[PDB]
Amino acid sequence: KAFAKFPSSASISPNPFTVSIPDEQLDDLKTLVRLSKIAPPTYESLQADGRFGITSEWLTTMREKWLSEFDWRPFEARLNSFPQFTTEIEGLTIHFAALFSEREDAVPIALLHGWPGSFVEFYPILQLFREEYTPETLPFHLVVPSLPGYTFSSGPPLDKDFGLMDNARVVDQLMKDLGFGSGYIIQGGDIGSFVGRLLGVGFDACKAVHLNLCAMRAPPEGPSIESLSAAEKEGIARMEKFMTDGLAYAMEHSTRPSTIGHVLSSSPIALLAWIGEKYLQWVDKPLPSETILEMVSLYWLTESFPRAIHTYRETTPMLQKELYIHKPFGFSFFPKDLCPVPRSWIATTGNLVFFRDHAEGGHFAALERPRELKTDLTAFVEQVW
Amino acid sequence: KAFAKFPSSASISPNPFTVSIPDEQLDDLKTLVRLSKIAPPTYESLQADGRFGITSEWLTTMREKWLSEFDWRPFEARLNSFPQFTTEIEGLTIHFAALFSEREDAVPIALLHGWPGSFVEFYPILQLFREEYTPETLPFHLVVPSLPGYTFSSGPPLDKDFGLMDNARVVDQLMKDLGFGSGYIIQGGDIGSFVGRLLGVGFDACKAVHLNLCAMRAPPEGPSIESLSAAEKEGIARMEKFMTDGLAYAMEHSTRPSTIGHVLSSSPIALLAWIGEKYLQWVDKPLPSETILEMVSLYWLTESFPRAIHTYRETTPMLQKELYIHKPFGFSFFPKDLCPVPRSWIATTGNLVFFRDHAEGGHFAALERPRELKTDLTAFVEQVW
Repeated sequence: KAFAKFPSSASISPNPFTVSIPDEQLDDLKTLVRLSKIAPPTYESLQADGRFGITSEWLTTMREKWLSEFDWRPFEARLNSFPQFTTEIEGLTIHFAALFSEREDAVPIALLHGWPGSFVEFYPILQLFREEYTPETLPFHLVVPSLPGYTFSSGPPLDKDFGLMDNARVVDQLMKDLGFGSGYIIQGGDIGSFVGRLLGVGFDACKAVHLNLCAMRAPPEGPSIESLSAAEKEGIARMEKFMTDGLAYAMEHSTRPSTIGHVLSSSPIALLAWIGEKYLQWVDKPLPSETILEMVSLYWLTESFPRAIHTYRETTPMLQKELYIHKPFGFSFFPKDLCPVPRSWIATTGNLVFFRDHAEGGHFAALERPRELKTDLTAFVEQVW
Repeated sequence: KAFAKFPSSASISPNPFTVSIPDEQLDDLKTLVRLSKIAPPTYESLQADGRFGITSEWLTTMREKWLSEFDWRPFEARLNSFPQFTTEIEGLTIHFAALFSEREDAVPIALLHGWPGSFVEFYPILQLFREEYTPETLPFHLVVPSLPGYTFSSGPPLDKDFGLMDNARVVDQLMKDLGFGSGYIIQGGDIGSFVGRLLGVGFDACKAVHLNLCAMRAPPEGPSIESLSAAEKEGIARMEKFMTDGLAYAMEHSTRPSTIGHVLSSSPIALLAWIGEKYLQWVDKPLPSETILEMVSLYWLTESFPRAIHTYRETTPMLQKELYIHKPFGFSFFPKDLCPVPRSWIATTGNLVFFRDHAEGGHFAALERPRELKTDLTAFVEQVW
């Protein structure tokens, strides 16, 4: 119950949430993993560098671990180690984890995840704050919502389209319900960075934004590639490779969400192969295999995939004009992220007053480099709030 | 045994082939279809027009038919109704169906399938020839090979890359082995049209080529879009939509063949959803549901998918120069095919001496309009041989 008390200005009632997956669901997951088949070996699946996707060796090993080493209960207990709640917004059940401070002057911050992530991606950071502060000394209110369509949050709606602006509207309303209408800051990566930009652009309660992803093309009337250094050019090269050789998954999410939704819902191995590839290719240092199995099992048990990809038709079909962030804007650069563009480019998309360049780390910053992201966010808030 | 005798000039021995899937394999297929799960309904899967891919209604209905109405034996008997053989080429087992004439002057023709097709796509055409001729009067030798990686043909190799040129080399060698080194003609659609073009371009034994697909962009120094009619422009519009909204599947096949190969090998429902979408969207008039189930079951039982997509990295990463077809070139235009470009454009890619424009029909011409494709091919051969 420590860090679980709602701010005095919150207008909603606390509805504590606990993850409790029935044994039957875990048994059926195991059964389906066991019955699932693996593709026959091919030239492509035998390439150790995995330039064609996951290897047969990796998938075979993971399937075996999922059946003999994997245990959901310990992970579930970990999920339940932090305060969690649910509240209804526009008919949707919105789940969120949080660490609330008892300090009246604490700065409200919403940490937004992306795909194939979830609220759990921020647990390592919440853990650091919990180890370093007490409810009476915590400088911030940390809210980690599950975006519509992800894990324990329901939706999106079945009778109407839902996009990035709708996601932004839900996040802003949640913060207002928790009593942060006078102001809050947003931290976002992946899809959360798209939502975060929209919040910084059109929602007044959002006072500042810190992102670790700025997907963009060469600026209009700004710095050209020829004005960039060797290191910055290597980054642009990596971005071009991602946009040409690494975006197929996104194009399928965007153009045929119904088909891929059904494909990945049919077998847990299908889901593991598709999402696992990203947990393997988007990081700097390899993640523990059990971490990947936990994340995939979480998506499977909550039927997240088919509901979460609705935003791809908008992120994967301006930044200097209509979507320019006029409010204090901060950025944390990790070299192995998907689109490592230079500071000069990011600076054209908003009032960039804070920039931190890191030597290591990939796409899942909160998971890979929690100390660095936490440290960066703290410095940003202290500077602009 | 009618139409099964090899030409007198064949250098290889006939190895009759028969399809015989063990009951156990059929039982496991049924079991996996039953245990497979379907995605929860979403806004996207409830769209009747299916602009986002297959609908929940369709997949649910097909799964039910697969379990209660589908019977493999009758289809298998149909597969075995025509002469089939296997032969080894470069270490690969190459399967092929055929109707051999007893006439010494019969024109050798190889009919090449594509993805998600197979040799069976040409059975309706072989059926028409068998009903209209006897071995003594058949004017052509009709060879329908299974390209490397498809159904009963093995490969591609596990220790080296394999591409379109390799496929062309195998087809040319097969025809030579059957004794057609003095000359043969090729008919091709989909991937078969890419292989067919390469055969017309660099293999001397190939005397002429007839295609029903000519994937291309606006010609270099040739006819512009402004020089096209209203009908032709509508065709170009359909091609642009396919290239922008309908190519995601190909981009995944091209960039991450290992991942998607494993994804679709995990469950028969995953395979049905992915391939079924194409059998639904690429045709003019809807195909019988049982036909789709038969084709998908064939791919499943032969583990075709992961092995067949190797060519996408080359078809989905010139036509006026290096790949220009100097030999007699013919084309059959079906309005609902994937890339319906105008005759003026196709004419820039080869010595086009034959063109047939049809009012109806889609991508699977051999399946959809067998009478038309057969007659077009016959007219072409008579004109250029």
